[PDB]
Amino acid sequence: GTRLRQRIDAAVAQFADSGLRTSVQFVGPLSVVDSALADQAEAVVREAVSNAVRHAKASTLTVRVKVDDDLCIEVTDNGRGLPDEFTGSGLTNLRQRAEQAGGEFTLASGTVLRWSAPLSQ
Ligand SMILES: [Zn+2]
Ligand SMILES: [Zn+2]
Repeated sequence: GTRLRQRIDAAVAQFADSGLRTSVQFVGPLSVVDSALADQAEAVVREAVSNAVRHAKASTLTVRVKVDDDLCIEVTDNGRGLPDEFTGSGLTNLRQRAEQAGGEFTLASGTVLRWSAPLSQ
């Protein structure tokens, strides 16, 4: 197997700033995701979490990985006041991986990062 769930947990544990509260949620049959897509999911979470910094107030960073019609990752950051957060080279990385996977990516503003890709049929 891909150990996708364990790898998402490890990515959050390694890269989440200790000043941020985190929540990690999984929904759906993670075991159906193939190796290439699991690698993308891990890299997306690593990149998104490593770019999250401390805000003036206490903040929460939520990571949701869902397998439904597709694979979709939603990283929500309720922190405010940092318009340059998430706008670095990591954004190029996330967009590049979405194109690599034939999927899509959205940055919306707290701030929500959504990365999705189709599952192979
Ligand atoms: Zn933040
Ligand atoms: Zn989905």
